[PDB]
Amino acid sequence: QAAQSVDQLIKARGKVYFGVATDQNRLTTGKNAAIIQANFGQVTPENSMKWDATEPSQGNFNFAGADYLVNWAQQNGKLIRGHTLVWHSQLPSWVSSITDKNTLTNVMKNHITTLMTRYKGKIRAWDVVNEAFNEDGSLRQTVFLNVIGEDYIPIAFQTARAADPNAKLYINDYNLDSASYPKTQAIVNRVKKWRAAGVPIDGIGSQTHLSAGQGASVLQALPLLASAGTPEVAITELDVAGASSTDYVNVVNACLNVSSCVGITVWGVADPDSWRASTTPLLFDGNFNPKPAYNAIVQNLQ
Repeated sequence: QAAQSVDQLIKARGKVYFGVATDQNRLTTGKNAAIIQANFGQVTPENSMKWDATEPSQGNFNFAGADYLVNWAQQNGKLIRGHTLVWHSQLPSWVSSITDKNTLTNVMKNHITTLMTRYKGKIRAWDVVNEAFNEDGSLRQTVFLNVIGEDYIPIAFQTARAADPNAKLYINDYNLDSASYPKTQAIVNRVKKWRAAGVPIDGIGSQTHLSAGQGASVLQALPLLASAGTPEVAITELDVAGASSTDYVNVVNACLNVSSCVGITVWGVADPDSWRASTTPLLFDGNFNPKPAYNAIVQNLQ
């Protein structure tokens, strides 16, 4: 654990949390648990709440990993973001073989309702729809789009709102890091249109998987995301190739500058456990010691 908590420091600046992705396999090995206890205020399950983990066979739900994380977080005073309900990746083949609109709609609604009702009142925010946009800003042609149509997004959010009215409902995506990117403009426009039609979208999540030197762009992109008029925005899956302090401090300052930015989640604790470990992109090194970027964030927040 680092001595100074970035979560406590960001809360002193008026934000809700600084958190991390984790799961049972992390929490039960190494120094992960102690680091999360001391330094972070929020957890996102890295894998245990995805469709493949939770409903591997239709109607045959598996909550073992998800329950472990929720209970651990509650015991340890950490906020939870649920991740993720509707996504084309980590989707079992029984779902993607369905070609009937009514069948898939009911499957999707049942998946949403079952997961959200189990944890009702315990989960601050859910990523309801993940990675719904192509890079040109059109909607990604996933099984949900192809079989249900564009209404799948409204249906997913309406169903989620009914299941747990206390949760903040997010749409989450990546490559929203530059204000001039086609995808960034498109998500803003479509979220404005959906909200004007009554769809309950409370948040835009920006994954923020950055390359070295790209942090500066977030200073301009995040205010543009906030212009869509959702109550919240968040940085949901931050990591930065090379872990330069300059990039990490820029992302934190972007969130500080945008009132509706509630917090930041970094996508893991220690470099070797990252999905792109070879780029050493996280705040703790392979020996579980804080990196200079951690200390730079602390100093920026003080």
